[PDB]
Amino acid sequence: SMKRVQPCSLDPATQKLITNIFSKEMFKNTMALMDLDVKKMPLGKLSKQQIARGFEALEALEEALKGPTDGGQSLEELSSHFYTVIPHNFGHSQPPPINSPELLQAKKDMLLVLADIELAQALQAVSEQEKTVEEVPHPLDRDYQLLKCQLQLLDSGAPEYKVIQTYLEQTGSNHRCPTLQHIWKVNQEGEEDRFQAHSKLGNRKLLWHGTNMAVVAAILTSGLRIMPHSGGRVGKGIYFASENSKSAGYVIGMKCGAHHVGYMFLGEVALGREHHINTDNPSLKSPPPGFDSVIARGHTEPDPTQDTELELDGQQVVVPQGQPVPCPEFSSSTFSQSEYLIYQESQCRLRYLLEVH
Ligand SMILES: C[C@H](NC(=O)CCc1nc2ccccc2c(=O)[nH]1)c1ccccc1
Repeated sequence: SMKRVQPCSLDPATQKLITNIFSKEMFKNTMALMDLDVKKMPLGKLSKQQIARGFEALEALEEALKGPTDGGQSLEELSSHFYTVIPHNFGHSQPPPINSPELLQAKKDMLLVLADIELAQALQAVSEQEKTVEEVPHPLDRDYQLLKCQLQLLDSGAPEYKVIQTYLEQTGSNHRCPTLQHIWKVNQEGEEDRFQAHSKLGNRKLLWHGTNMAVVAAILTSGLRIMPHSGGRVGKGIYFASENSKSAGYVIGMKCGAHHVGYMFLGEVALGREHHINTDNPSLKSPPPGFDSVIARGHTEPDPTQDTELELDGQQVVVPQGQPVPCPEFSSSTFSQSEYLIYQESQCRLRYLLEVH
């Protein structure tokens, strides 16, 4: 017989969030923005095997880019294999050869996003328990439940609301700052325990992490992650910024009606003893011995004299509130704005999610 659909328990803002982060249109938009052939790679067809085969093909390119010339297959031939595994669309012209470190990392990053899209699809698979029960949750409750992540919408007068708003406003773009729509407190439990393990580290800061909308569901289910092919200017870690405007550059939003909707995280990061750098080092896989984080220091930093603190689970967590000011020691840094790196997933726990227009 027909199953009852129970009424949705979620507030309107949370329903919109849930709709957005599981939206098939959103996921396909994201694949189009990454030059993927959505006709050849429908969401239902995405598989862990294909994604692994994709990374294998990129691993062969990487070896060709580094270690020869030694009689291996040409970059063209190796590129062609990759494009067979992971179909791309360049207006049905031939896709281009993956013949630089930059392009190799860009393709690795594309596959990391695609892997989180596939995660979201796999998460939504209907269980046998669900086929047998005679009543089902509203689809949005079901999707929310799949995250195994508590989201609590804040209002204006929550203790931390003004602190968060100030952090956004003071360190966001001066001319056209993202407009704050909603903040949710994020409690992904089973993040709590591994995070407790760094309770000794006094130097905690609440930092920005901007992402593709297509990876928000994955992050809510599993936290911020370091994957085998993660990389960037400061190597294989989790990247954060103290300046919203830096992180905002990584937000991939979506046009909805007359607005552009984007999501940004704030994580509590146990930075411990910081190692400061002033030139790019893509080879890093941990801080130097004796250090707990690497901070690629920018020409500017939110003015430290305006820092405040929030008390999160009884630990003081620094929250910048100042506009960015120059840091003379780092005026010649290769970095305009700071990038904060950790190399263990346990050193971050998600605290807030912001919707910005
Ligand atoms: C490729 C994508 N990476 C990101 O979402 C990180 C984006 C990001 N990079 C930064 C770099 C320097 C400073 C700040 C940031 C940031 O806020 N986000 C990814 C990484 C792993 C799994 C799924 C997706």
